[PDB]
Amino acid sequence: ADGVGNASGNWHCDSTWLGDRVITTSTRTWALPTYNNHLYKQISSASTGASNDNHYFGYSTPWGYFDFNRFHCHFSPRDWQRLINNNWGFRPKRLNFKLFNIQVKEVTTNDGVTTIANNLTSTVQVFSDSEYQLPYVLGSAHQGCLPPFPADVFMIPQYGYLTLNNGSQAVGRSSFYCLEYFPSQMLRTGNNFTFSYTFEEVPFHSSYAHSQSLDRLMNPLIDQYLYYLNRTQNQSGSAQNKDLLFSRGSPAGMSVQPKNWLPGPCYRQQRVSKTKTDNNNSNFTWTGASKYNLNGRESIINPGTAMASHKDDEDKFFPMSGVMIFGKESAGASNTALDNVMITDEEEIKATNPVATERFGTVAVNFQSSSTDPATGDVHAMGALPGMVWQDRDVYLQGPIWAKIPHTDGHFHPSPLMGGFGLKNPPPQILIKNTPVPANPPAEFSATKFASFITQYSTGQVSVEIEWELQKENSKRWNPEVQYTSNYAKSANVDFTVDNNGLYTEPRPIGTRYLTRPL
Amino acid sequence: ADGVGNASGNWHCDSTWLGDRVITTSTRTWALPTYNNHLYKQISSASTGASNDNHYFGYSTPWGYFDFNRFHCHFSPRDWQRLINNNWGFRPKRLNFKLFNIQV
Amino acid sequence: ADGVGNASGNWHCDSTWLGDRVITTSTRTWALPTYNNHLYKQISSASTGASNDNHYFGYSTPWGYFDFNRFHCHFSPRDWQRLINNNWGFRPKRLNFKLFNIQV
Amino acid sequence: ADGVGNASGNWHCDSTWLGDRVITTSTRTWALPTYNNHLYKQISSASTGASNDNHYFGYSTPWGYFDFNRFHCHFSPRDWQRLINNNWGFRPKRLNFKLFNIQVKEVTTNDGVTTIANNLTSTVQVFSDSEYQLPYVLGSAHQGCLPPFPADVFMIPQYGYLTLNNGSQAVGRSSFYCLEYFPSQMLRTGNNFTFSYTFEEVPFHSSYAHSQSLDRLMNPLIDQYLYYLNRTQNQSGSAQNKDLLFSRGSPAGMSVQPKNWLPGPCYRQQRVSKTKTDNNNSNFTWTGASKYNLNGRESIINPGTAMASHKDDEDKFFPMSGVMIFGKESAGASNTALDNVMITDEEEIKATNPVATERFGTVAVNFQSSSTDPATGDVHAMGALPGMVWQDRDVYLQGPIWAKIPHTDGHFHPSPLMGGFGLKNPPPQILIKNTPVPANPPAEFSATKFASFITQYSTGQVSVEIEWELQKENSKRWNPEVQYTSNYAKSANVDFTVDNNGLYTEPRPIGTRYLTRPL
Repeated sequence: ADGVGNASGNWHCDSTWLGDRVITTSTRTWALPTYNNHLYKQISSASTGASNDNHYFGYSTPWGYFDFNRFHCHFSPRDWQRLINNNWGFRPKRLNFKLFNIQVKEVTTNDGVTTIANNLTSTVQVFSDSEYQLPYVLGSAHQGCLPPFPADVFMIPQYGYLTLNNGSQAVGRSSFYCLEYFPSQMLRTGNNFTFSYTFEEVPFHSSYAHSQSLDRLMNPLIDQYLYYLNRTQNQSGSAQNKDLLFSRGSPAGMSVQPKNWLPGPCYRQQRVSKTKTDNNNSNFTWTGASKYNLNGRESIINPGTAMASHKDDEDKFFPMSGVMIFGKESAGASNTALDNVMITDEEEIKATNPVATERFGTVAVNFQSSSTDPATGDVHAMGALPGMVWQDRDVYLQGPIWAKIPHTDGHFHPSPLMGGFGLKNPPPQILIKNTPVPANPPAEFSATKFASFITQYSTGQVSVEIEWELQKENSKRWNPEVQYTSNYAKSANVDFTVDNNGLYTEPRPIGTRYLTRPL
Repeated sequence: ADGVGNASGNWHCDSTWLGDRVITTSTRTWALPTYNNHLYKQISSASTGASNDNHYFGYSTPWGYFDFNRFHCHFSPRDWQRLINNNWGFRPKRLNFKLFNIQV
Repeated sequence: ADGVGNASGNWHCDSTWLGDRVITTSTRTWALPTYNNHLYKQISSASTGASNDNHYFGYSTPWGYFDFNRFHCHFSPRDWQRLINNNWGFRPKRLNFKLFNIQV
Repeated sequence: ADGVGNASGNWHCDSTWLGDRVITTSTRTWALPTYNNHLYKQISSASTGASNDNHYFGYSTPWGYFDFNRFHCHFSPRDWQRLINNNWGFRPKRLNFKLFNIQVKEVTTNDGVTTIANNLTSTVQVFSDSEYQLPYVLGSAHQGCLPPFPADVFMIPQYGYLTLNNGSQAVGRSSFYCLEYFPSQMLRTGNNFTFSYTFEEVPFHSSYAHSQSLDRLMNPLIDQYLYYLNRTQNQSGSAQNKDLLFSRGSPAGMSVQPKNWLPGPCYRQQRVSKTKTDNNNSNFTWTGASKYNLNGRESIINPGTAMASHKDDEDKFFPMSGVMIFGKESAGASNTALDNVMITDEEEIKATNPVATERFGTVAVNFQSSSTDPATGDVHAMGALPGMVWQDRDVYLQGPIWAKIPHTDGHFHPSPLMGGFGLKNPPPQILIKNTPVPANPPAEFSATKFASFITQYSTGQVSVEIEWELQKENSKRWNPEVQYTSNYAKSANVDFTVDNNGLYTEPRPIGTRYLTRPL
């Protein structure tokens, strides 16, 4: 508790590298409006003309929420470079969150003159949902996270959620949540808020590419002792006669050579070229999409199973729904051109992972015999097989960090498909609201609910501190690695900087996979 | 006692079920007008044309009062469901009341 | 060990709800015939005209066996209601089995 | 635990008078059949042609139950005489119950030859319902109690109960109870059963009559200092003129004299003569009955409010539904003659209690004036008024002892209307059943329930021990009391004895009220 004239916190944006730990700290200044005029609202797809696939039922809330779940909320571009060039992995360890220097301001409008003044006795309400009792809205990759650039002031997003829906209607099993029915701390201008959080144990994200591929793991100099069936008919000179001929795995035959392992799972997606003229002329984004069917309602699979974006020298192709796509600062919200988006490239994992736009392989579909020819078929979707190995999708400086693992009877490899760390108990949602301040009530009692309030909003600073654990690179590789680097040549701007108007931009996505490891 | 810039209380709305006890807590925000221009007034049914059965004599007061005496002031609908489906009875035991974050 | 005239056990059918535990107890009366005239028998699908999908080979035994593996062996309908309306989950913990009051 | 050849208990029938306590002990021999072929059955008034007032829904049970709730189960006639001649009151204190010397017998029938043999390995099941979790069937005055005469062997009655009914149907709120879903002790022929019980604190039953009446409590020699309005018109000689004249209460005026107390509550019932020729010619037992209306279903009030059976020298009249009526041993079940029943007489309580067949009194029904005459009306039913005093109904040697007070939000003077001690926690129901013994099962498994059992039944001895507390008579009365006595004159039989065929009979009801007390 502080008075009116004492600051309740200090600005801390820093990055500290010690041993196998790096600690990031970021401070931003925020602004919180009143949402929904202090009301909870039933929201629905009703009377929107929505397709069956787009129906929803839910509620909008008066509350806002803090979202720091993206990597540029924490690492600067230089810091991200230090991470990805020097480290085979990393994971989050613990978390510290602070709200301070609260200012609540009332807004008065007379004629066209808006006047803003301090309201020193008003409060804001803050609580974290530590027991995960609310619908968890983080991890859907929503905008409204802390800005990448520390000098930018950001608006706090409005909290809302969805429940079970049949069309645009609800079901008796649908849940409604009042956030005023949790406890929350109330803060005047001298108060501050804090809590800490510990990440559970998670695997290090793999920041590296394999320097080998699954099908190349053999000694190139040595034969095997295993035999395979090489030929079902002998050549002779006269005519082809049925025969059974066997060869042992040799270096000339690496493709037919027996192996211990299989590539990872595959769900095939449509291939689309970054050159317009190569693609079919039609709108196939929905009709040609890889989709799943849930309760008679289709949803595009995206980004889907972790798969290589393209094979060698096909770089102009990308999976239609299968890659993370970031917008530039010049991108519009809908139907923006290719030059305004940044399409990530998952190419590093083609060592262990199927290419996203190709079949997993071929299977025998029949019994051959002297009468009937052997037939095969393509496998476009392949589930887990014993012996499969795969890499998870890479993360990105502007991509998400964690997702909440759904609470369910069963999981298979619960790594979030957009990338990052799947968490049973993720960092909790932090909810904030301006406390309603009634206007002058009438002189005689009325039992009707107050609709009349003093217009106000709030602003302050927020700090997030995350400790990260690093996995060091042990390699015996003789030759130099690939590194992320900035271009040394001259240019009009510097990457990851403001322009002459003050606009901070991010030139490109930066993944984590540069250093290499044997497979 | 707090200053101008310090909150004097926190929002608490909760329901805790422990053993044979349930504890309800509810927080609301209120607004208090000035009543009667700070005056006490004799009030009556006089000159109302009231029937004999409706006559009254009394006073209106400048004061307001807090009334929490209804069950939905305390139990949410879900909480009320937990009570009535699982229990043969219940009674109130103790009470705690707080006013805070005053703004005039 | 008891004599001819002493009961070797008491009837216990009950359900006890304590905290996060519920303990079910069920007592039934059973009858055991002699099976197969005390013989083991090779049994097979042979000479049954069975389809290939229905073939089998095995043995029938003179023995009987106790099977309590169903939920109504334990929970009454009311008890099942208490479970499913109030609880997000449940699992079995430990088991106790008794045979008594044998009459041949 | 005993073997086959050892008795598990001894015969105890005794009465011990010590100080202010009397302890009764009674042993009887019982026989328990198999009921319902080991089945629970839904029972209903459906297809009985029942009137709406007689509909019911319920269940019959395989179990039997022990009922000792009558006074002759405990007191001999001589013991009852000692109680009622010497004591102003008494109440039950504690209870001891024992089952022992169990014999289970199997019955085999071939041709017309029934053969009975011991089954030494069979059991009976016994439990008391201590937590009152079953519908409490005691206290409805059912037959099947221990016989009055210790040498009589009695059959155990079958347990059954009713639940909510709409007509002959049930309601989703109706309860079904399986008695096998309680724990119970299983008893072979060497086993025995016991438990003890403590009565709660209850008032002494009042065994006495008042030697005064409410309206006679004044000093007959002395005037009052209070005045009453004696006359509203003066006599003069010429004509009656309006006047207000006041007199003070005197001994000549005891009826108009101010008093502190009122007689007890009244619900009037129809008067019927023990001489046929006096009564109206019609069947008025239902149409002229005092009845209550519960859920659109009528029930005769009986015996109803405690009231005097008749006034002075009207002894030939009795309340139609308002007295306890016992049958003689020669009585049939339905439409038996007056000579086969014994009608109790509640006459002793006319000191404080209204006569059952008369109005409670008169009330002013209007405003009198010079124009309109004062009018009154009769009060045939009067609820509790402040200042009322009353006596409860008397008990009887062959009448009931206790009833269970219904578990409800409210009560008014919860004394059972048939007489005796109202108990929140009465002596528990004691339930007994022969354990089913399957016959030979088939040689191949069937999942169908066994319908085939060895026919058997059981027999044994039961002991009940009750300690009673006595309230001694303190009277200063000079002249001799009324006492219960046997007639000294010769006769063909002795009262309360067996006849030459061995049939024990009870010549008459014996109440408790002989000694007197001032009011």
